[PDB]
Amino acid sequence: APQQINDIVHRTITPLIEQQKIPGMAVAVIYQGKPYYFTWGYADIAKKQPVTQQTLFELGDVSKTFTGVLGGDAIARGEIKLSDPTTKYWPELTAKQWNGITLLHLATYTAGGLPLQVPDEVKSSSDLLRFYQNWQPAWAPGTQRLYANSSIGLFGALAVKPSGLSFEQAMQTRVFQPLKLNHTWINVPPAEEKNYAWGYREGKAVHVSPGALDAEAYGVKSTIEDMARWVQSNLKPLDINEKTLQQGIQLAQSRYWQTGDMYQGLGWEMLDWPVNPDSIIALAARPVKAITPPTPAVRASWVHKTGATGGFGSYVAFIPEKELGIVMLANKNYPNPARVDAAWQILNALQ
Repeated sequence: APQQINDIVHRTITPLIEQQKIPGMAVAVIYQGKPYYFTWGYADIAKKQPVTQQTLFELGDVSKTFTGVLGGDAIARGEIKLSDPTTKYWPELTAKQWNGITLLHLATYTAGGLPLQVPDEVKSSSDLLRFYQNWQPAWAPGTQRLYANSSIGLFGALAVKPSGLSFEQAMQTRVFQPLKLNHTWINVPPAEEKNYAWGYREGKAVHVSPGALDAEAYGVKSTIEDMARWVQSNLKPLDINEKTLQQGIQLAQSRYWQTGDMYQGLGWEMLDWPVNPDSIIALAARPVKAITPPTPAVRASWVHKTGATGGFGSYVAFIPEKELGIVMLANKNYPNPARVDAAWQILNALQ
């Protein structure tokens, strides 16, 4: 890579790895549209397997960007509308609190306080219906944002119903395959296990466990090369040939709600660029202001998403107007501020 990129990346990431005791890390910088890769350490400490450009990391919450784009593609296909009531796609959801809750509210965490986590005891389709029927909102819809897997997770499940495909099949056929993300998985096949890094939590090797709506909210695994391709696709959607997918990417970067200096998209979150770091813990309820109608994707934006699983920490950020982006994948869930600080240091140096 150009020495400037080599230097800012190494001078920023080496210290990060040391301070946070990260076992293994991969980084991709997209500069002027081209990807540059960097890897350090171990994918599997016990078996002494190094992190490579083919290593699979759990993306955690970054998976929501794929869910938001798949939803956008379904909107573009005319299969669903964000203005539709949740009950149009799940008629069995008869409890009264659901009146007025639309797919937009599920997708943007504004339904009225759906919880962060779907309880472990909820597994079957019947258990899930019971959970949502029993949930009591704290607030009216479209008034406060509370980040939640049970919210965008339900959005993903309902968004694919008209397609007649399972969520995984829809994601594979409509998003992964068209974009050539051939080493991106919701379920890691046996043939690919050799490349699946272990996550580390309190020194123990761990992988994410199965859970309801996991694929939709936090279950994608990918390589640094495929993630760089995902960032390229989101930086320049017009280069995408599939019409509804190009549109869906654009819809996911639209600004639907504002809380402070941040705007909520479908999966993606955005701030106006230029932006400094301090503007960029268990439950944070914030009032939201509707952007009526949503602002189409703004090129001069810091678009990003952080993600974690018990043993992994991920971060993705890009600035469309500058054709610049970064992906940071690690097999330890370390503090979010440290991720954002490093990403900003690298991208700010590059322009």
